[PDB]
Amino acid sequence: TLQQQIIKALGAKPQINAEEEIRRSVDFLKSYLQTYPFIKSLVLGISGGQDSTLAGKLCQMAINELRLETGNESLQFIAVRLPYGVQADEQDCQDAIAFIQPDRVLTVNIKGAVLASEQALREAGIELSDFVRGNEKARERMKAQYSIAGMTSGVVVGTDHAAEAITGFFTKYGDGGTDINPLYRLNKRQGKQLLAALACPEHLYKEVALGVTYDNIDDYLEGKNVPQQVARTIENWYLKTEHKRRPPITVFDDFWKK
Ligand SMILES: Nc1ncnc2c1ncn2[C@@H]1O[C@H](COP(=O)(O)O)[C@@H](O)[C@H]1O
Ligand SMILES: Nc1ncnc2c1ncn2[C@@H]1O[C@H](COP(=O)(O)O)[C@@H](O)[C@H]1O
Ligand SMILES: [Mg+2]
Repeated sequence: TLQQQIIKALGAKPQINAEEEIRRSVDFLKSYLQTYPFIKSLVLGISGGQDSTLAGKLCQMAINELRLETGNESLQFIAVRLPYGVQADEQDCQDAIAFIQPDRVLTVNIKGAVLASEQALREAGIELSDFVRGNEKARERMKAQYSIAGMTSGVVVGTDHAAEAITGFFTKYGDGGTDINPLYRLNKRQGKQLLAALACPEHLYKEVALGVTYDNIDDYLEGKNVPQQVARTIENWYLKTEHKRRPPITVFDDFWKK
């Protein structure tokens, strides 16, 4: 079925072992850094939400272990706060940082650049809708992270996972523009499972457009029987957003023809 095909493509499982998955992601990061020794830092945007808090903890753990094993003191995990003006979630971000205990935290306010980009477009004749402005913000955050990685010999870590990939609920070349994604394969509730296992403060991890809830998505990803109308909605989103999960389309591609 289409559901079996999607589960296979995203690598999702009905049940996972929290500690085992924590080690799979950490060993993955450690292995990559040992294979490309010119990489000295992992860069990740921290929003105070579930996904970036989980990815951040895993990144710091990977760096911590690598430092102790190789003795290389130049390795570092860089957490990047990217508020748009004054974020109404700062306290949560502060708690997220206290939980992660990152080596370094850089704060870059993207409001100035976003307003500048909008002024240039406005003068040319293009006014943005709130939705498009949202994607613009996501792309500015990508830019900041890549500039930081470029100056610190690092790579950009993404928070993409099965529950987001299945619906393509990310900005193309925005938060979807990353180098390595250690959470890919996990669904939403499973991400909470890993955070619980890491003793993450409960308040740190506990809509329309996707006429389905995250529980509907997680159940689908776990291979459960869901209402047919729900399955159709999820599958519609999946089919509609294949372009976001593949490189730019060329004359050789045919997936869009079926
Ligand atoms: N306020 C923010 N500060 C830093 N990074 C952010 C922020 N908002 C978005 N991100 C990053 O983008 C990812 C997508 O989350 P979101 O678009 O906020 O639901 C997060 O996992 C973060 O890595
Ligand atoms: N071996 C690698 N694996 C994954 N990402 C990397 C690697 N080498 C470089 N990058 C990323 O790609 C960027 C270089 O691409 P560019 O900006 O087009 O020069 C660096 O700033 C890193 O974020
Ligand atoms: Mg997210």
